Amino acid sequence: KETAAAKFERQHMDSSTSAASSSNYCNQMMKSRNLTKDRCKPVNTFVHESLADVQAVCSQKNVACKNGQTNCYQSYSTMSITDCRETGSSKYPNCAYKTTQANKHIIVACEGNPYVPVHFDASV
Repeated sequence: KETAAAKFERQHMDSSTSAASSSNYCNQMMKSRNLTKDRCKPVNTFVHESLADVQAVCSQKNVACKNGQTNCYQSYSTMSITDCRETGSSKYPNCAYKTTQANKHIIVACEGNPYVPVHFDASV
């Protein structure tokens, strides 16, 4: 298929940009990352930092995941992110998203060898 680390990268990494510049950022990215393919994914966060900086979070502050697992880590510093959330009017296959650019800590679930991010838990 796709490995768990490769899938995290495709759904959440966007280092080519420093921040979302238009309210159209989410509609374009959700589409080009093939996240509106079978349905409209309701919520998705893009991180605008290098892959190495995001991978480094697996060695930062260990916190519990929203599901109760303890393989979640919170970044010591804030990072540039973009939250994409489907609007109330969105309907497959005409997906519409609201873009919210912000700077905040990210929380990720890590695993394997090497121990890398495999799930985006929350931003705070």
